[PDB]
Amino acid sequence: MGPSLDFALSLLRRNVRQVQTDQGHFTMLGVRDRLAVLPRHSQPGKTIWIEHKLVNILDAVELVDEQGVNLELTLITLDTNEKFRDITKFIPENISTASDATLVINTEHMPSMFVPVGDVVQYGFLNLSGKPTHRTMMYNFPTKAGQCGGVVTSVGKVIGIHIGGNGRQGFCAGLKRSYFA
Ligand SMILES: *[C@@H](CC(=O)OCC)[C@H](C[C@@H]1CCNC1=O)NC(=O)[C@@H](CC(=O)[C@@H](NC(=O)c1cc(C)on1)C(C)C)Cc1ccc(F)cc1
Repeated sequence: MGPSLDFALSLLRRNVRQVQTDQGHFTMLGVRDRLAVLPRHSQPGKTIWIEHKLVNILDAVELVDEQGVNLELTLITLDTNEKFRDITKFIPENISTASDATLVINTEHMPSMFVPVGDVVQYGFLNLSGKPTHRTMMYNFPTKAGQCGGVVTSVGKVIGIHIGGNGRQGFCAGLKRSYFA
């Protein structure tokens, strides 16, 4: 098996988890220690269902930029037994585009699912169901409901978290390493 498949399957084993909130099914990315990230609209509460058990949430942070604009990412500290494998080194230091990225999804409904979104380009502002959002990127792929939280990856780099689409295109919140320092 080659390196790209190996890397994505290793994410799925160690960092990319099937979850459920009151809003439904999402992919969760565990980044390090007991810190994970989810799309803001998943609206995690005091507890979250992770794979096979209810986990308590000790803290949630909704990220906004200096202008007070939604970034569509919530950082959760979990009451988990184990630390996540630390993947902050794979998250670029600034929001980065990519070529021929793969969207990796892991939900009870869409388990271990690989979506060939293709090139990922700068997009910036995005009106997400009436919510103004910054620091997004775009792929010309018809992504669908249930894919939010999906991890946008390319060549060993973890660069986005899927957050929406319009039936022709998909958008992610961009990831940068400072979010998890
Ligand atoms: C993932 C969450 C989900 O499944 O919720 C159940 C509806 C989902 C992925 C997209 C659905 C269709 N295609 C997808 O890939 N995300 C959402 O539903 C968010 C909202 C959207 O994606 C909306 N799209 C846009 O607003 C938009 C704008 C442009 C230029 O292109 N698309 C559509 C449903 C209209 C959920 C969300 C996020 C943030 C919010 F504040 C509210 C809702």
